[PDB]
Amino acid sequence: EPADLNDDTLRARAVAAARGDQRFDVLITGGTLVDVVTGELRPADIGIVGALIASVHEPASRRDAAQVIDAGGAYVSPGLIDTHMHIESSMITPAAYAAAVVARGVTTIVWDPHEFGNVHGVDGVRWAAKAIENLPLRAILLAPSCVPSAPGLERGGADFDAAILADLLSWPEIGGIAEIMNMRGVIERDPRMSGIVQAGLAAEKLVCGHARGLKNADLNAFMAAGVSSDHELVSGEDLMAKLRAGLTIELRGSHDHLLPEFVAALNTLGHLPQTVTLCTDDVFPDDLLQGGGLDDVVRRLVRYGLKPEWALRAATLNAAQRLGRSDLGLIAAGRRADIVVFEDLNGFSARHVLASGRAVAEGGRMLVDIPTCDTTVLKGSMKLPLRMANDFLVKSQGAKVRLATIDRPRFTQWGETEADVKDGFVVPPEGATMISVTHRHGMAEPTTKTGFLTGWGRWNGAFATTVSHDSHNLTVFGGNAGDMALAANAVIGTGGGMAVASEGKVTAILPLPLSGLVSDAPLEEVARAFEDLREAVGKVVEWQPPYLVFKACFGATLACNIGPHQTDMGIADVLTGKVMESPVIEV
Amino acid sequence: AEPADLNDDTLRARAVAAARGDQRFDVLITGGTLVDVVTGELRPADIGIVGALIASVHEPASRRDAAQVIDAGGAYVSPGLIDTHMHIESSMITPAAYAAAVVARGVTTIVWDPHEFGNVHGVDGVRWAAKAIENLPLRAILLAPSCVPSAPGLERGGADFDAAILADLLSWPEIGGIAEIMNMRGVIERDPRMSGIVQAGLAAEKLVCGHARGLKNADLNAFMAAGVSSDHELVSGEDLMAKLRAGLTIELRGSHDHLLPEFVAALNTLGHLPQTVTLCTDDVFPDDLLQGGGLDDVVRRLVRYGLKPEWALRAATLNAAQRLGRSDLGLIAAGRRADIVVFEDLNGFSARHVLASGRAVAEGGRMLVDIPTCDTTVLKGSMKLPLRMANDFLVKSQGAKVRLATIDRPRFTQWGETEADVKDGFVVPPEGATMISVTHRHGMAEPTTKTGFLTGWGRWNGAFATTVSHDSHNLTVFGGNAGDMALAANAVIGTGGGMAVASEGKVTAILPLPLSGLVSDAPLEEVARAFEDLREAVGKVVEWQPPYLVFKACFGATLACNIGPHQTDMGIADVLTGKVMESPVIE
Ligand SMILES: [Mn+2]
Ligand SMILES: [Mn+2]
Ligand SMILES: [Mn+2]
Ligand SMILES: [Mn+2]
Ligand SMILES: [Mn+2]
Ligand SMILES: [Mn+2]
Repeated sequence: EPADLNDDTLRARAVAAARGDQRFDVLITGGTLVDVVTGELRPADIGIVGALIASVHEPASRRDAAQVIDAGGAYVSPGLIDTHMHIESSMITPAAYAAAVVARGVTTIVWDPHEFGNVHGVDGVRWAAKAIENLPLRAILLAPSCVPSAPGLERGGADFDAAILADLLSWPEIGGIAEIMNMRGVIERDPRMSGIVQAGLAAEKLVCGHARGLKNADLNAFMAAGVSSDHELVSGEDLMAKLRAGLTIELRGSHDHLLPEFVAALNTLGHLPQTVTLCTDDVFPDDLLQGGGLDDVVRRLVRYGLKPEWALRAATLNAAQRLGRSDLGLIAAGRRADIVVFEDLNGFSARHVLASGRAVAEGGRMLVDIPTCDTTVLKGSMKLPLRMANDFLVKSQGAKVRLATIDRPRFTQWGETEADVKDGFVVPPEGATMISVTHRHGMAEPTTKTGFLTGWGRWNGAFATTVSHDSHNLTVFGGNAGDMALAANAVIGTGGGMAVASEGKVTAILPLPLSGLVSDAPLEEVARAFEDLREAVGKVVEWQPPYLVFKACFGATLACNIGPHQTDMGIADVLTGKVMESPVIEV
Repeated sequence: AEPADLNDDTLRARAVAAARGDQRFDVLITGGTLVDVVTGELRPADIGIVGALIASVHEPASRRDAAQVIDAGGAYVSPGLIDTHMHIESSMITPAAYAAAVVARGVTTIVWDPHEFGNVHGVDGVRWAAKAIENLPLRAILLAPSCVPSAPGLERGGADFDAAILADLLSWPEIGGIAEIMNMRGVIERDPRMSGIVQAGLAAEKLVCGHARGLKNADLNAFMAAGVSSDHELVSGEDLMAKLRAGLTIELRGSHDHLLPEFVAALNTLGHLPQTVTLCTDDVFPDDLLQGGGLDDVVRRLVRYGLKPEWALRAATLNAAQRLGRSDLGLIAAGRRADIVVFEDLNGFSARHVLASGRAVAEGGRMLVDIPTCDTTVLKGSMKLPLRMANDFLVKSQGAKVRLATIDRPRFTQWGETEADVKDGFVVPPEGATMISVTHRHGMAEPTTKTGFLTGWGRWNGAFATTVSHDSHNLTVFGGNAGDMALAANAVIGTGGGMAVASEGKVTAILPLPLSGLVSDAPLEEVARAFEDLREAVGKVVEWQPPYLVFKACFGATLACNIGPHQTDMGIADVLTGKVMESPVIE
């Protein structure tokens, strides 16, 4: 690709059909074309020969095709393109991800496999490549750039230097470097991050960014280095600033409450900037099943008042432009027939989906087989023995200690509190929730490291997860050691996943036997298990939106973020490079 | 070597350090209102530049930090202009002199199809083009001439390009794709030669640029199914709308002043600037270049006719950079190339400053740097034929009376027939008829002057000889008498090529074009001034009737690929039948 489009026999045939001398393979008839260049909705029929669109012409003027697809009463769009996403967050395999989003009209994704990368390293990125190769969904890979996210502060399953990055950039499956979240290293010209960027520039592929909270001087410096896109948009003003700065915007639907501000900001401008694309970022399996993938970013934007023509152009032509793929994103003679027929421009229900000229879905149902990929290398990734309640408690000598605390959910700061000591162990003080992290990849000693969170409500029980961005070590939150050991051991035994315990019983398990990140069960089952897990965790603790929510359970160990975080090494501070081994300050 | 030149480690470290505030900029542009071509806003900003890079776009007056400060106070800051389809040869001057004119007006990149030198000298001509642009402050991306000669077997130029030659040209790093394919029919009909040429463009993965004059509907679909992806030949506002709907890159040209109203209306009515619209000059005479002059004048005229400055500049910068796959161009943003023009306002587009790759190249309409010239040797000596005589211009026949074929009407050529007396040994030019005599002048054939009889060209009390005659450029002479035709013809032969007027036994004006017969090595001032006088002298010989019976018609009468009869160096050509009439005498 796109040399498959350029075959002489296929071109002669596409041209002869366009001419009216040969029939199409496929005619899409009676539809209204979403013309993503002019923004018009206009009747046209579509003539397709093999993987090419051969003609865009007057309704009902041709009737000669091997196959006719009825778009009467409906709308014809280029298939949708997601510019930034992670299959792993949906908790299923790439084949199951494909069956879900292709039936919804998604024909191209840009997949940063950094979760698999942190677990299995380069073999992770290889599995991802293998797994996409014969899907009806095109998947362009990005090379994970920050593994682990904070070198020297945490240990995942892998470590990627400038050389590993250059080697991944050499792969034809890899379309650039995946979101660079070590912003300081780029801006301050740290050797490792700078070597990675330089590799990205030397390969002449995309260098994708994570620019959360970057403003003014810092952003100019992030872009001067070569970082050229961002999805970490925190507000309508942030969007405008980032547009003005000249970044390609990867507009995500994963923070839904921000979509109305994005819409108001763009409507105030009066035109959709050609640098705006859409992406899903990280979609949970229940939201994937019920809402959708990239199609739901289109649907939600429109729901919030963005013209369906702007939503679609962002999801098609602008994204193809970003990707340098002038075969994609546009229903035009000479382009690839990745096409979706939508019942209307509010529900975006896909009546038909073609990928490279072949009908692959109808009415929400796959019409073709999706090849699976052997998952063996992903199994057996929990490499630690079962935990003891005492794994969760902190040893100390005296009878009263000063304790460092990790203060506030999400916007973390150093705290301090007091605690009694009994039986050689510290006594979980009032207002504190334990966070315990254990290296589970076998690259380090499996020693449970426990910290004391503050501002996380009162936990009556525990939650264990093997999804824990980005090191994905075994991570347990709890109100008492006993329930933390039940939850931990349940996910160890299933080979990874999530579990809730309360009052000496395990109340919910979601098995994620692949890498501790995903499951091979069908989406419907993973979705339902996830809702039940959310139900069960809800009985353990009262959420206080926003910030003190369930999702915060997967981000507490993300060591590259500002402020203290508990990791599998201790409490980490990226600003100093200091890992605190024990939380006991004194006594 | 671009854009790897931007990617050097020590340059990027310095750009990053400067953006951060730890090191100074090499250049600051201060006080200006930035034209943000992404957002469509005119918004105050200052610009910081390191080496070839824009290192920073920041709050006005926040940095004073620079090796040189360039003042934009009271003015507008824009990306340098990009011209997506043009021919230096039309302006009758060298690429160095063209560079001097347009650089000083803020045009920093041109896309040049050198098919005039190509038809005259073949590959050596394309080769001389690449050499001459090498170290100009003007970037020029070359396109490979696609149609040489324009209509094989109907005319003879100085060269013949098949698919193998195209494939060779396409491997040059200087070549950005295939130049305007004007043999539309050979593409639509899958002619073997045209098809191999296109297939060679698809195989190189470079641009395939079109000429799609009068193509509609099925024929337009076929031309694009072949892979042709841009056009500049827009015949109306509705043709503009239909080519935009069809998904072509538009090369919106100013070479046809009278359509601009239609184009502006169709775009204003649409209500946004589609991102596929770019601007081009196509063919600019030296007087228009000098008074006008280049891609700046296309912005300037569109604005004056009612296009928003913001759209005109977007088309001139970002949209072209996207078409060209050059994400270092077309936008003032940190991490892109510092090609920048500062405009006094958005009505005059007067260029206060111009920078190229971070270097101030022009100020106040004057060049600040040396423009290197190129050895013109290969272009000399291109008139390969003996002097003409009266008799070269008369048609030898046998009877007393004769049925004569005529070429009726200028521009919209159509077959005619008239009666003519034969005085002595030659046809006597019938009343209302003007001679067109064309002689092969490249030495690929005998220099036999081939004579036809035009109708609808006024009455000629004299002759005009030209060695510029699209696209084969043979010696082309128009006139009412043979002695005046001889003299005009021999004048331009004697100078090595050019244009001359003769009337009543006297040459009234001569413009030498000793370089290929197409251009001169004299300053633009002189060429422009000679060209005006030449126009004045020809006005004395025949009375024009706009449009159509105009002086420019004299340079398009032999273009054989156009529908309708045309005198060529071989006889009367007709691309509809594939036939050459060697004598105008039917009977
Ligand atoms: Mn991110
Ligand atoms: Mn992400
Ligand atoms: Mn992650
Ligand atoms: Mn043309
Ligand atoms: Mn042209
Ligand atoms: Mn020409």
